[PDB]
Amino acid sequence: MENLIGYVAAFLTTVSFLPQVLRVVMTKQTRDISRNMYIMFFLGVVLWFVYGILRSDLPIILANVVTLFFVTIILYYKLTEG
Amino acid sequence: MENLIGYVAAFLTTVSFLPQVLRVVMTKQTRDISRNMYIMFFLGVVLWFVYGILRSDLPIILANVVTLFFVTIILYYKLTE
Ligand SMILES: CCCCCCCC/C=C/CCCCCCCC(=O)OC[C@H](O)CO
Ligand SMILES: CCCCCCCC/C=C/CCCCCCCC(=O)OC[C@H](O)CO
Ligand SMILES: CCCCCCCC/C=C/CCCCCCCC(=O)OC[C@H](O)CO
Ligand SMILES: CCCCCCCC/C=C/CCCCCCCC(=O)OC[C@H](O)CO
Repeated sequence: MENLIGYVAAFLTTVSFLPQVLRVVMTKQTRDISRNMYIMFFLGVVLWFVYGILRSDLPIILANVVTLFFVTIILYYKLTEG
Repeated sequence: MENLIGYVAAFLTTVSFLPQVLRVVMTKQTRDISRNMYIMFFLGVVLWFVYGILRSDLPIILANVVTLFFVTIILYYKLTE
């Protein structure tokens, strides 16, 4: 049950960026998105990923590796003339 | 060091929403922000909060209670456009 809530919470925050990734490319707008947010966020999951390794905490390990991918795509789009 | 990394990682992702909160209210624009994202993200941090309790994992407990506040503000603004 500990594990169930971890992987569902992990799924939730991770796949939450997908509607955001989609919105960016379909609407071609990043204007309202904060650069400072995703930048600050990008370093966080990296430190979260390391924390999870040192913690042997898998739901946060899995969550942060996939979230990094999602966040890097939104970050990329925002960084290029947005 | 685990804890050092726990609380900085916590600070980074949590305090990351503040630049977004400010941007929202100062520009008065939320068009590009995804509602499905923040709705989905909101349920997540709550579920992370319980997970953090069950883990006795303090940085993940603290991080998610503070983000919950931040995420609720961006969500309100997004919901009221
Ligand atoms: C006050 C007249 C300008 C004064 C000049 C000094 C800067 C003062 C703050 C303005 C934005 C500076 C950005 C740093 C503050 C973060 C809030 C933010 O929205 O940053 C936007 C960022 O580019 C995400 O896209
Ligand atoms: C790849 C697209 C080609 C075909 C398009 C037809 C189906 C798309 C439906 C429109 C959005 C409906 C919401 C469902 C999509 C979830 C992600 C999304 O961006 O929704 C925006 C939401 O209203 C704010 O967050
Ligand atoms: C210590 C426990 C913290 C846990 C967190 C509970 C999360 C559930 C709701 C969050 C309330 C957020 C309150 C935000 C207050 C400002 C809301 C705001 O955005 O006001 C906009 C204004 O009204 C536009 O006209
Ligand atoms: C820790 C416990 C502390 C408890 C204190 C927490 C206070 C948070 C209050 C906000 C709830 C109301 C927020 C509802 C968001 C806006 C809803 C609304 O305006 O609907 C817009 C509609 O969706 C347009 O289409």
